[PDB]
Amino acid sequence: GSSGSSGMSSARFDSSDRSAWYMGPVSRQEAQTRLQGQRHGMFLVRDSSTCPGDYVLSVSENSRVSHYIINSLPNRRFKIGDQEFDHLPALLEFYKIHYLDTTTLIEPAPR
Repeated sequence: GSSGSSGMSSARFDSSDRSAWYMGPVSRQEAQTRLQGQRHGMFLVRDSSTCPGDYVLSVSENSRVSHYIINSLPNRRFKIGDQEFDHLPALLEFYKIHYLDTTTLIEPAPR
């Protein structure tokens, strides 16, 4: 049971839930089709390819997929662009209110 709920918060997703946002096994070609045309706000984090270890936060905005690369800091931290946080699930929660470029993080793409 306990299926369904309401609230006055556009952003309603678990940041500490990789199985909710982390797509791990996902390539750009895919991630794109998942955030291509999708409602503005959709996002997801998959294993980066260009660089080993790094990640890529694919977001949906401007009728495109805003790929927000997440640099891997040596201090066990992540640096997304020109900002830094405690970890992956520590930056997405801080963006739930802040607008990256023209929008904010609403909810992670569907499985």
